[PDB]
Amino acid sequence: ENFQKVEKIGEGTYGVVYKARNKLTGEVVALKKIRSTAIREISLLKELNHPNIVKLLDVIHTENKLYLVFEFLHQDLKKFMDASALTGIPLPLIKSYLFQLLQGLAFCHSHRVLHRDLKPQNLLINTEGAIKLADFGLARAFGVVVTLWYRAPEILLGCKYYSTAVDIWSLGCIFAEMVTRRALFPGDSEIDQLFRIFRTLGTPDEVVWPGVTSMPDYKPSFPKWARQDFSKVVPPLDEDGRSLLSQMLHYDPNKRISAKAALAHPFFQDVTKPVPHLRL
Ligand SMILES: Clc1ncnc2[nH]cnc12
Repeated sequence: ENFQKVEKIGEGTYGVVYKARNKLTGEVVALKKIRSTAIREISLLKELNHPNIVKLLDVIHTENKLYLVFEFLHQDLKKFMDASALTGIPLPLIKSYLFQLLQGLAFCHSHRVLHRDLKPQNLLINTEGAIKLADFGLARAFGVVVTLWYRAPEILLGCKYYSTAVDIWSLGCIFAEMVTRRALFPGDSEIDQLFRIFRTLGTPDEVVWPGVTSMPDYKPSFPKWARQDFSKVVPPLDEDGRSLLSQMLHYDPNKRISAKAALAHPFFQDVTKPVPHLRL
C-alpha cells in the first residue's frame, strides 16, 4: 500500500523486482517480493552497511509474504558489459570496480557474511563511478535458469561448509569476464561447469588441493586435463592482473587470496576512480 510500482524490473533470483516510489517519502527504491529464521537472518542484514553494498532499507513481512526494500541503482554490470562489447571496459575502470568490490567483500567477510551467489547481474553501478554488491546474504537466509558460471569448485564438488573464499572465486571469474568480454567458465550443467574449470586450470589433485579426492562429489574417473597459462586465458591483461587473478582462482580455498590481502596487491598501486559513460 505504501508504494507505487513504477515498472517491473524483472524476475530476480528470489522473486519479482519492482522499481517503486514510496508514497510517504517520495524515495524511489527497488522492491523485491520474496517467493522465521529467515526473517531474523534477513533482519540482521539491515545492519550490514557499507558504500559498496546495496543498502537494505527495510524488510516488510505482511500477509505472510515478504518484501525487501533496497536502494535503487540504474544499471548493472551485465548490461554495462553488453553495452561495452565492441569496445571493452577501459582497464582503469575495470581496476576501480574490482577494488571497490573487494572493499565490499572485505567488509562483509570481516563480519562473517558471505554472498555465495555473486554474478554480473548482482553488481549494480551508478553515475558517480560506484559499483555495489546486491542480494548480499540472501542465499543463506532463503537458500538458492540459475547461473553456475561463477560457482567455486568446492561448491560444485558438494562441500557443505564452504567459506568466504567462494566469493573471491566468483569475483575472479567476473574480473576475467570484464577483461575478455566473454564469460570465463560458461557451464551449462554442474559437470560441464566443473569440466570447463578443469580444462582451463587443470584437473585438481591432492598435490594442488589437499583433501580434494575426499570431497562428496569428487570422482576418481574425472578426466585428467593439464593446466593452461593465464596469458592464454585473459589476454591482454598485464602481469600484475594475471598474478592477482591466478590467486583468486587457486583451487584450494585455503590458499585462495582473501579480499583484504587482494586490496594490497600491486595491481592496485595505481588505482583511480573513473566515471563511467552511462545512458539511463
Ligand atoms: Cl535488481 C535492482 N535493480 C535496481 N536497483 C536495485 N537495488 C537492489 N536490486 C536492484
